[PDB]
Amino acid sequence: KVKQLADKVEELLSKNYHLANEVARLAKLVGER
Amino acid sequence: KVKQLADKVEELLSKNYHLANEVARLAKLV
Amino acid sequence: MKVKQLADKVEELLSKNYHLANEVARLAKLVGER
Amino acid sequence: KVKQLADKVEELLSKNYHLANEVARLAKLVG
Repeated sequence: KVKQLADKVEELLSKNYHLANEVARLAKLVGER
Repeated sequence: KVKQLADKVEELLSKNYHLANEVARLAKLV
Repeated sequence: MKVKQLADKVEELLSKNYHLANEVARLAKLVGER
Repeated sequence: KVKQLADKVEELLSKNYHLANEVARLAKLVG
C-alpha cells in the first residue's frame, strides 16, 4: 500500500538525516584540538 | 507507484545500515 | 632540536586531523541530506 | 621528553590514518 510505503520512506529519510548528523558530531569529537 | 516506493525503501535501508556502521566506527575512534 | 621537531609535528598532525574530521562531517551531511 | 612526544606523534598518526579512511568510506556513500 502506497500510504504505508510513503510513511516508511519519510521515516527513513528522517532517521538517515539524524544518523548522518551523528556521524558529523562524532567526527568533530575525534578531531577536537 | 508502489513498485517505486518499495525500491526507494530498499535504497534507504541500505543507506541507514551504512550510516549506522559509520557511527559505530567513529565512536570507537573517540 | 629533536623536542622542537616533534612538538612541531604534533601541531601539524593536530591541524591535519582537525581538518580531516571536518571533511568527514561535511561528507556525512551530504550523505544525509533530504 | 622525546619518548613522550614520539608516542603522541604515533597516536596522532593512527588517528590521521583512520580519519582519512573515513573520508574515503563516506565519499563512497555519496553515490
